[PDB]
Amino acid sequence: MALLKANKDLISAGLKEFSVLLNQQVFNDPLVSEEDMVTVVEDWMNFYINYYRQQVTGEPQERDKALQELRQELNTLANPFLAKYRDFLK
Repeated sequence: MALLKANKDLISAGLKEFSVLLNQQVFNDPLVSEEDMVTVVEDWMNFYINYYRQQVTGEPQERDKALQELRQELNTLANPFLAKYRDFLK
């Protein structure tokens, strides 16, 4: 797996941020619909990616390769979240 120390070190920070942030969720009094929640997950990652991209380092392709993977992490991170909500409520 092609993952530099500094490159992977950046994604690791965001990876844990999503896990911890998700832990805050209680799932009991969610007023927001499942549809409106979808757009939130997308915008949520867009905000994080914009921050990290503003603090990268390496090479043109390296930074692009490291940031490109950030999507995979957040992409799947949604799998458990969506499965939980969909399983808990409609």
